Amino acid sequence: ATCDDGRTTANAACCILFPILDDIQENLFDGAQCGEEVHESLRLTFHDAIGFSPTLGGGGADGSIIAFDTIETNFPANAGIDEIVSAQKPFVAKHNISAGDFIQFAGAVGVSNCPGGVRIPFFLGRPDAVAASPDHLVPEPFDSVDSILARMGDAGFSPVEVVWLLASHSIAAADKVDPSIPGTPFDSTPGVFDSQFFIETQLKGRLFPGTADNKGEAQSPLQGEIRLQSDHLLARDPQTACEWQSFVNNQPKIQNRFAATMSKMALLGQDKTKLIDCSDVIPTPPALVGAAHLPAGFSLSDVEQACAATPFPALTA
Ligand code: HEM
Ligand SMILES: [Ca+2]
Ligand SMILES: [Ca+2]
Repeated sequence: ATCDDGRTTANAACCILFPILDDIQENLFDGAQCGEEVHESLRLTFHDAIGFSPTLGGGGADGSIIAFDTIETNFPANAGIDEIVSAQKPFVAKHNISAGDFIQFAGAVGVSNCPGGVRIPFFLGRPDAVAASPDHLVPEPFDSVDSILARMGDAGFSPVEVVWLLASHSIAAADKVDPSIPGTPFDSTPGVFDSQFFIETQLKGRLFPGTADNKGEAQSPLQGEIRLQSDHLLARDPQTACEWQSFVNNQPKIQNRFAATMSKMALLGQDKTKLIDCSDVIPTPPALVGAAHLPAGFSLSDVEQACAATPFPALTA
C-alpha cells in the first residue's frame, strides 16, 4: 500500500502510524536520538507488558501503565516510570492508537535509533486496557535469581529468554538505584545496542560509583558504570550464566533473540492473529562499527568466568 504522503507499507491499516512515527521521532525522542527518552520508553514496554499473571490477572502489553497510571506508578518497582508515562500520554491523547499499541510502537521506534539495534516486530490493534495490573508483578534488582526466574517464567519466559530480554540493559541507565548519581549506565556504551553489557557484568566488582549502601546494587567494575545485584547474580548463576556469556562478541545472536523475545513480550495478553503486522513501519537501525572488547587495561584475569561448558572468549582490551 502507498500512504497519503507516498510512503509505503505492506498493509494499508498501517499508514496511520507514519504521522505518529514522525511525531515521536521529533518530539519524544528529541530528533531520533538513542538517549534517555528511548531508554525510558524501552523500560516502559517491559513495565507495561510484565503486568501479566495467569493466577492474578493483568492484560500484559495493554497500555494499563498509562490508562491506570494512578495505580501502577504507586508500585515501588515502577519508581521513576511516571516521567515517561507523563511524556507519552499526550501522544496517546493526540493520535488515534491505543495506549498499548503506542507503548510498544514507541519502544520499537526508539530501539531503531540505536546503532547495532533491531526492528522489533510490531503489530497494530490492541484494545484499550480494561484492568490495572495486579501489584508485585515487576522484578526488582534486589530479587534473587530464583524469584526473578519464577516471575518471568509465570509470564511465559524461560531462563534463556530472560537473558535475551536483558540485552535491553545494553542501552540503559539508573536514576533511582543510587539517586546521588542519576543517569549512570549499565554498560560503557548506553547509546549503542551491543554486547558490552554482557562482557562488563562478568568483570570483578571493584567499587561503588556513588554511595555504598544502595539496595539492589552490586559493586561496579568501573567508575562510570553502575551494576544491579540482579545482573551481577544472573551473569553468575548456573541457570543463566552460559547463556549470558553466549552473547559476548555475538551480536547476531543478540539481534535475533532480542527482536523475537521483545515481540513475544509486546504480545503478552494479546493475540497476534487479531492484530495487523506493521513491522515494516519501524525505521532501519544503524549498524555497529567497533568490535566487542574488554575495557582497556582489563584482561581475562578480571573476568569471573561462570560457564563450566565454555571458556569466556578471548577478547582484546
Ligand atoms: C528481569 C529483571 C529486571 C530487573 C531486576 C531490572 C531492573 C532495572 C533497574 C533497577 C533499572 C534502573 C531503574 C532506575 O533506577 O532508574 C532498569 C532500567 C532499565 N530497564 Fe531493566 N530490569 C529487568 C528487566 C528488563 C527488561 C526485560 C527490559 C526490556 C525492555 C528492561 C529494560 C530497561 C531499560 C531500557 C532501562 C534503562 C532505563 C533508562 O535509562 O531510562 N529491563 N531496570
Ligand atoms: Ca500492562
Ligand atoms: Ca551498550
